[PDB]
Amino acid sequence: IIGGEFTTIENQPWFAAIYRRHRGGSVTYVCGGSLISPCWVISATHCFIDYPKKEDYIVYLGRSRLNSNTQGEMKFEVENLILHKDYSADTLAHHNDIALLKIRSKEGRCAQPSRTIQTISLPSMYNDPQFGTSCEITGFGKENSTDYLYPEQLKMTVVKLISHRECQQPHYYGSEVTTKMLCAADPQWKTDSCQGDSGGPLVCSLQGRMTLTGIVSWGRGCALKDKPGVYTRVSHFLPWIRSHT
Ligand SMILES: N=C(N)NC(=O)c1nc(Cl)c(N)nc1N
Repeated sequence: IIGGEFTTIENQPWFAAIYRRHRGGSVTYVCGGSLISPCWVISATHCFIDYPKKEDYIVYLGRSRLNSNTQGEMKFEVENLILHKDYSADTLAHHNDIALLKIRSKEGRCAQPSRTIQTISLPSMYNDPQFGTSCEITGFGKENSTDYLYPEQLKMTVVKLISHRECQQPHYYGSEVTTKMLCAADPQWKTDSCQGDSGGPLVCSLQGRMTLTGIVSWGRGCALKDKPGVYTRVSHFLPWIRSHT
């Protein structure tokens, strides 16, 4: 997250930190995710497409820091890694960038709700917030394009939803963005999601209710003028989400 502020997991209880195990014992951060139900985490397919091995992933819930433990956090293995069949990636754009991760603890149990661990509501069929609506994003992603390391503390920022028409302009993304995607950015181009924030949530207060409106998917650079963040439109994937869960 470029700009924005440091926050704690208590403020983003549905946030899931996904790591990959390596040979030797070195674990590295992969992407963000969201707890949609006690046993299910939703993320982006591009995060796992190159290494589809469920055994190599570790999902953390209730975690505020990247490389240190947080009181009340819970560790989970991945029981089932469901990637979208029609996933494809063009020059910039990622299509059908959505993934489901069925989680289970060592004891075979799912997530147990607490002050630092909660689920987020999915949207209604084709019912998104009107454009111009403010939404928040969270992640352990880069703070600047020039950084090679990720921030140690979780961050968040607020961005505004941009209409499909505006995002399809020539100077923006043109015909690369589709109706299955959502654009969002800071009107002043100061804050934005970046590398590392992928798979994380785009949360919008819809009709007095926190709703998972999008999943961080792609963008040209980070916080660049006329280059909004692009998110997977959760409302258009409800049939797919329900059929696999
Ligand atoms: N402007 C944005 N919102 N950009 C990104 O979200 C993003 N950028 C880069 Cl450079 C990347 N590797 N992954 C991303 N998800």
